[PDB]
Amino acid sequence: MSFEEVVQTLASLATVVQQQTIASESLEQRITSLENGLKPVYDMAKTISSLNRVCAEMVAKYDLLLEHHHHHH
Amino acid sequence: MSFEEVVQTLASLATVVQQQTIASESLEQRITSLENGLKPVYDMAKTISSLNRVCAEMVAKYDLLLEHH
Amino acid sequence: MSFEEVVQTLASLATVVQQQTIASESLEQRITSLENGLKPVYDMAKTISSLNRVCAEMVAKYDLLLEHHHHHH
Amino acid sequence: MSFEEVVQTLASLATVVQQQTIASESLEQRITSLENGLKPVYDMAKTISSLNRVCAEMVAKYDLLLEHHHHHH
Amino acid sequence: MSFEEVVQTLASLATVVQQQTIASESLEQRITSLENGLKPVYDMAKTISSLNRVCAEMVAKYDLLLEHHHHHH
Amino acid sequence: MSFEEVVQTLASLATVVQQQTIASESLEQRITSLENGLKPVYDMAKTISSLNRVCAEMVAKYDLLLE
Repeated sequence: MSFEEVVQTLASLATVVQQQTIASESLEQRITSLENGLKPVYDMAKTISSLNRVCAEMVAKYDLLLEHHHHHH
Repeated sequence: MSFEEVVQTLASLATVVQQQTIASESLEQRITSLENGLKPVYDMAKTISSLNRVCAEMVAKYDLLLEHH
Repeated sequence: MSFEEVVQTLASLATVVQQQTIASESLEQRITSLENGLKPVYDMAKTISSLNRVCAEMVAKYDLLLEHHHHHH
Repeated sequence: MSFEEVVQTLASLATVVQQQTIASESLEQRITSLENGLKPVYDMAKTISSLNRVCAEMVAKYDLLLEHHHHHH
Repeated sequence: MSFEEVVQTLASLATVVQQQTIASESLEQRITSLENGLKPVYDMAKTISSLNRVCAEMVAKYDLLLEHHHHHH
Repeated sequence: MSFEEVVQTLASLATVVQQQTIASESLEQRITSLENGLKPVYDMAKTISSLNRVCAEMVAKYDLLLE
């Protein structure tokens, strides 16, 4: 290798390593964003329990008809 | 108040009573069909206890893994 | 078995039969109304069965999220 | 027809008419029960409104993922 | 550039590159974790759409019960 | 560091940099794939507006029929 090629190559490598850094950080931003977007979905449990209680309440309104069904079917 | 009139009234009244039997039987069958339509009510009601169970299990798991850990 | 007896009993029956026509028209109106009214009621019970299935589906899918939190946190 | 056969007839019609009154009262009880069974379902509005709130709460958990979607595609 | 300046730049470039590797391995791990976590999250979004349709169906069926009330009461 | 060691180091780093460009295109595509998965979420969210409205209309109608 000539000293010229060592210099050109080292200069071309630095321009790439520079671009990789900018690309990384940007990627890291999108990753963090997605991670953070996921977090609130862990608290779905409470809303699912509310859905269950709504379901149970809807069913309960049919108690009298269900009793009629038990006697006539 | 003629005997003739009483006989004719009885026969006419008999027809009317038969007409009422027919009409009443149709009303019965209409109510029966309405009662037959309670089936989805029964099928609906049958699903709630299983749902209450899987939800209770979810709540426990959420409690253990997220409320504390 | 007197003629006055036959006539009075026939007049009695006549009015009872007339009464029943009236009672039957009333039940017929009430049945028509129930046919109209119970149609959406029964239809809704079908939608409530769907709601219950969708709720259980939510629960099972959210369970996978819980397994992820257990497995990755 | 004879006077004998009138009492025969008149008596026989009273049994049918009597029987019809019983069948009709039995039917009236079934109608009443179905009418009473329908009533509680009128109150489903409040519960459907609760379901709507649940739906909106569930959607709201995805606000941050949805923000990410907006900025990226 | 002199020879001593080429070695300055090289040892300086190696340190960002060795850092970048460690950073990218960490980013890789975080994306892998997201790939697992977002599976049930996206899946639940589909169930929530179903839920929303079910709610709209409940409202439309119940509307007919409200129409029944309006006409018969 | 001799001239030879500077050359060997350069080629050593050139290889490491090559593998990092490759890995970054990979990590880029995985993220982009996850992001495309946000459509079902966008689709879910666009429906809530209509749903609130028809429910509000139902509630109002119910209240009117009570009054």
